[PDB]
Amino acid sequence: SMVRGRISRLSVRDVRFPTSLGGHGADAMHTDPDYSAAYVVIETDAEDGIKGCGITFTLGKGTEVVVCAVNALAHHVLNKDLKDIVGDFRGFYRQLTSDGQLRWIGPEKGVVHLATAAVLNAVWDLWAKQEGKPVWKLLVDMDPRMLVSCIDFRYITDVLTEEDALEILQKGQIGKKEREKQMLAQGYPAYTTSCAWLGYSDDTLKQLCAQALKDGWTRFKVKVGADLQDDMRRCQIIRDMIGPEKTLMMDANQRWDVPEAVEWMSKLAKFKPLWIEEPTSPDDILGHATISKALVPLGIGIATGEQCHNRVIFKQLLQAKALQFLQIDSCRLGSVNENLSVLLMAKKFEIPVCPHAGGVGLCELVQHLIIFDYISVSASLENRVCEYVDHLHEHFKYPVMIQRASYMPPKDPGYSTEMKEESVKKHQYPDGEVWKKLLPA
Amino acid sequence: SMVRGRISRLSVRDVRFPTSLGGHGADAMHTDPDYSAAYVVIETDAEDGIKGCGITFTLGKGTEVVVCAVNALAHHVLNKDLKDIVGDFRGFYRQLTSDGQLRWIGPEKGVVHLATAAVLNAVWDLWAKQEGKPVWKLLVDMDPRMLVSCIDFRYITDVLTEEDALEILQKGQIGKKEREKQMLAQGYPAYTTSCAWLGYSDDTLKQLCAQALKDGWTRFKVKVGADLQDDMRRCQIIRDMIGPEKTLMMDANQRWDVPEAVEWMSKLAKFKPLWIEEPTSPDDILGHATISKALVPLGIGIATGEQCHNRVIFKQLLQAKALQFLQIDSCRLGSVNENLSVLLMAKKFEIPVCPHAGGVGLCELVQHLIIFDYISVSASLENRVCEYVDHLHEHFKYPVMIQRASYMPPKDPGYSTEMKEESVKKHQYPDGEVWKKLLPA
Ligand SMILES: [Mg+2]
Ligand SMILES: [Mg+2]
Ligand SMILES: [Mg+2]
Ligand SMILES: [Mg+2]
Repeated sequence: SMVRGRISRLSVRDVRFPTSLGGHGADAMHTDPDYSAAYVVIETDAEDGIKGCGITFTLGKGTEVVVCAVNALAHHVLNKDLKDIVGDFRGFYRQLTSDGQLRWIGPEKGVVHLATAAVLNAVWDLWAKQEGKPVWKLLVDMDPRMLVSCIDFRYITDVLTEEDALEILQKGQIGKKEREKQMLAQGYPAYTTSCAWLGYSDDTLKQLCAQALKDGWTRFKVKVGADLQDDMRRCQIIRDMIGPEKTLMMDANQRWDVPEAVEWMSKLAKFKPLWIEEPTSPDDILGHATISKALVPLGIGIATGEQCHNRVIFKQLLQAKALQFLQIDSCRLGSVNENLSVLLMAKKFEIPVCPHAGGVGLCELVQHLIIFDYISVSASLENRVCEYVDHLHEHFKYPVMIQRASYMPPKDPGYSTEMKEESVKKHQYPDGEVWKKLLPA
Repeated sequence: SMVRGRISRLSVRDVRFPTSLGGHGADAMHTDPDYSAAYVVIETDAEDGIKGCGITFTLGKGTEVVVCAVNALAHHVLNKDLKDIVGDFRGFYRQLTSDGQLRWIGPEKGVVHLATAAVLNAVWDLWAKQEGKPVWKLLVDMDPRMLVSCIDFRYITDVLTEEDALEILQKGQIGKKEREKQMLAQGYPAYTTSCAWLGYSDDTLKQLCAQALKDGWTRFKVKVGADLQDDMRRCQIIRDMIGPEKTLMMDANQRWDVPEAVEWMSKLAKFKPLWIEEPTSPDDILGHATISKALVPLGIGIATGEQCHNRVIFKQLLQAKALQFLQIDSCRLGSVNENLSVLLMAKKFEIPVCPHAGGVGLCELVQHLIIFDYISVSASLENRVCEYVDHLHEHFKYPVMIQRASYMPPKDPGYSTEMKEESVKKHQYPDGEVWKKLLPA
């Protein structure tokens, strides 16, 4: 190991992009988001210029609450040797997520968990950079006992023990060189959400579809759930542009009650969607299973997970057979540590993982987790695909590289969390240039 | 209606009590809590001197994060006519809990929901005071159609429609005068948690038991789950002091994994506990059902709910038959509005409600909800009891009145949320007298 240094400084800033003024990103539930992030930077006393950068994604308002919670957690990482953190990553994870007082404001959900993901993302970035490897490669090269030492198994040993996790990782060693070669040569298959958004005229939507088809996209998501006639109008346009052999996914962003989701989907089934994403509340495990049993006979699978708050919810979704596609999120769960536990549970249950992405930097982070999944955990692309959105990559130092609608594996050390300091400063809320122009004093 | 005024001001303060230095309040999970609250005060332009006071309870660190989230929600209540809020309480509830951007930092869980409960508590206090009635009486006297108009049924219409809620409330009209007379004459039955805490010597625990027995207590809770031998030592002392005919409840505060909870409880079953509270994660619905099926044959019921984040979790706990006793919390759920939806679901499923209380002012608030439950919803005391803890009532203007281990119904207008301004100022964190002495600058 090349790990060194004591964590000496932490900064956290409220960064907001005015995407609600751009006209893209509206869904049936979040009709006016301003893609934002709590951006964390940690420094060591190593004098090597290597910094750990971390993010968590928000929709604008509430980013200041996340920043507050990052400040509440900061004393746990400050003045700690990085060797001591990475040497007992499970222990450090438990101190952040089960703090005897702070856990009351979660536990492991909402603001406090988003803040925990931002801090832990900065530590994974720092560790991967000191090791001179992208996070996906750090994970791929990790000894299975070392990897399981980073994971907290509390509340999931009833479906996945440490021993079960080791067995999946040992099996994942077989053909790992061939799978890493495959990833470097062709990338991780993606779908586009760039034609999905609510509010587009017919002409606008036809233009976005034509451009995506021309650019090589063959898998498409569409937002639904506010207005059935509008959903039929937009699904008709997309399905006519893309043809019957191309993949169409629908996303209701939690709009419906359980019987309502079945009824609405019975009317949209003519568009032959591969899946219906978030048909109801992200907490309703039994609800997702009820909708899944009703719709799998129509040939429609259920997808959920982007707002699923922790591994206990994912465990029950797998236990209840509530979903056909499990959608991890790099910044909703407890960073790499908790995402690893969910990848391992999904393989244990033989359920495909289709990551959520988009927002501010979710593509940049989550691509590492799913490349690692392919090489070392599931060893398959069957029924698996990574979301992609064409937003805000110009603000990242290491933006995602898409080739033939595929994620090319990041080459640089780190978790691709690092933002351009000029971008951070212009978009800092409330005093950055952009917000002084949009909300003048 | 006597409702008037435009909400003109809102204040929120971080109030913390140093209960970790007192030696009481430790459990197996939260070993050093400082009972605290985000204290909200709203004023109107009515010039009647009536203010709405609200709280949400925390364990100390993280109260400043809740205060931040109250500030994020404040613009929704400021400059609003109280008539417009109480006239469409469902609509106002949806704007606070499904704000198109703020809901991303929950939704309806963690910090953002605790903050929502604090704001909504201040509005219920204000409304009940302008009507010159304690909240329990405001609810009892409310027309059933008016009461259901205060409740958001999203994600629960599959188990409880508006029509189903109306049917339960219409039935609850029968014998309501007789039940209100019963409440005023004898109060709501309570149990004490004052002998429950971890860290007590044998002598100390025997002294607390003897004093509680002398004071008339006959129902006792005990904390368990950190150390089996310590649990056997303390359960033996309590069971020997109180005898076999008195009620003993155990509370593991989420310590265990599912198989571990069954094994640990098989060893404590000799103490004949009525229930085991929070045996595992407050999110694990399927887990609570697994433990319930294993333990109900030993004569031990499962209780949970104090950290259950919203009505969707309670709905699934009822659907899965995961619990024998449902524990509502006045400040974890979305204030009176969401607690009403959970009381109505528990009656629909014929499951007894045993409120959680203690902390800072939870006794003062939750007593209104359970008195209302008895008079207008469940119409029974069978298998039902309210928690009581002897902490911090001297800091409330309207402290709970206990007579013969029973909650005597509050007589004064409001939700009993109002704190003594001298108490708030001395305990304000970080600049109140107490915190300047404990954490000098
Ligand atoms: Mg989605
Ligand atoms: Mg894969
Ligand atoms: Mg409890
Ligand atoms: Mg009752």
